[PDB]
Amino acid sequence: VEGAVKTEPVDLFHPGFLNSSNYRIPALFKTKEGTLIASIDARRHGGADAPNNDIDTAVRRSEDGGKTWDEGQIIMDYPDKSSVIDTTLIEDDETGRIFLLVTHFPSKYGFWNAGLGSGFKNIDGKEYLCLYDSSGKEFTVRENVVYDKDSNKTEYTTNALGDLFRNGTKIDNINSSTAPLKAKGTSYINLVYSDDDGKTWSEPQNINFQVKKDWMKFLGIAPGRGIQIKNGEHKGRIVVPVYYTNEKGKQSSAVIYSDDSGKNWTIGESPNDNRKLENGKIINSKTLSDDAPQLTECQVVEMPNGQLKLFMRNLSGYLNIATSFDGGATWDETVEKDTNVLEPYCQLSVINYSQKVDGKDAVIFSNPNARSRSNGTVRIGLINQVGTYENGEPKYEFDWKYNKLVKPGYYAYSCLTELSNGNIGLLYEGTPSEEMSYIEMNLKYLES
Ligand SMILES: CC(=O)N[C@H]1[C@H]([C@H](O)[C@H](O)COC(C)=O)O[C@@](O)(C(=O)O)C[C@@H]1O
Ligand code: NA
Ligand code: NA
Repeated sequence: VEGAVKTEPVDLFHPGFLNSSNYRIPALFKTKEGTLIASIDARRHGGADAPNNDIDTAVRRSEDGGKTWDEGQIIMDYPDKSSVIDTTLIEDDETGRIFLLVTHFPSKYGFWNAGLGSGFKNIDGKEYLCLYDSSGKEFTVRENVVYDKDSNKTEYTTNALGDLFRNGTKIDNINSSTAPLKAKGTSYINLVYSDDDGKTWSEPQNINFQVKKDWMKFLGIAPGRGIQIKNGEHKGRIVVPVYYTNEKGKQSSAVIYSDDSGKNWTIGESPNDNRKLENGKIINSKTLSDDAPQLTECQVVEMPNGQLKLFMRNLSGYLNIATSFDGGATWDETVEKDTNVLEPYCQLSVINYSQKVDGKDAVIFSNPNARSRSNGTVRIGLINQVGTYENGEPKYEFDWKYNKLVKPGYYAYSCLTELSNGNIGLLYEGTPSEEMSYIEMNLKYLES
């Protein structure tokens, strides 16, 4: 229709960009200053997930609303097939700090062979990263100084990137397949930040000790973006979606969150904790032993009164949605299935929209509208209150009033952002692992 805007797709990442053969897992965020930040997995040896790869994090910035992009940069690189995989972007608007979080594996590990727990150990009241030598002997890193199992200082020290130094000389890296001392083989949540709108980034912070429990096997970023809560008693809280597996390997969604500008983090309950399944059964993410109720990758959006809605990848064939009245710490016992929104077991994206649509508050949603990874569709969901819960909190439902096909053919992971002009930017997996595509869409297009 006249006035509609749907730009010709541009390959924001692609074979050869930054000398990476492959790319996957898009993330896209407009900062408060108005810059677009796009992060991606730079997969160096094919499209495969960890451990069968060597994956780095890359970033591109646009300062003119997505029309042109900078030459990019690798911001996280571990050696020897130690991977960083699945990034997520959020900003603290009060301090102007941008956060990027990612899952990290030592060489040879990934979601299915991850060992149990955080890989940290408590000594006299402080968590310390554990290291292991060839014979199984366990060490701790105390302010980057390696102590043996008798709290004897050794000759070894580390840095944030895991380099291992013997008397101040680098010999290896605790994440490699060859280091004399290796970190525990498991998932780690890593955090970097930018104070200059994304131009430069800090070294990775290993926050596993605050968010990974003893009984979790894998705990990883649910890729895409986070939020900072805008209304109510938890305003200012930074919410980052995650998901984890238990001993039996079953997956459950959650968010980690910080109320002190990213300094400390906690993990909330999963919507699977005390979940009431359809016919009344009560399960828990800790004990979950069946595949059916699994909740995995997810993204979160805020309702007008500050209530949280977690959109979750799952195994029912349809979108699943959890609700939290307490800023992400727990969820209502009922997980809703929207049979208006197919979910073929793939990552999805959902963001708040800043302006009313047809007089209603709205969200924007992206995913493959099929039983396969195809038929990529952006939707406008209008929020309606439909009564209240027993506890008197409002009950919110979505009306998927506008549904627009934007990518025929292959469509997998995606990430949305609202643009300074009020339009919608989208970075999506239009190929399985090569070209990653960026387009801009106005609501006139989406409503057509
Ligand atoms: C492997 C990983 O850390 N992330 C990958 C994730 C994951 O393997 C999938 O969610 C299943 O997780 C679990 C714990 O069973 O899913 C993808 O493999 C996919 O596109 O299906 C891409 C993504 O990078
Ligand atoms: Na690397
Ligand atoms: Na560390």
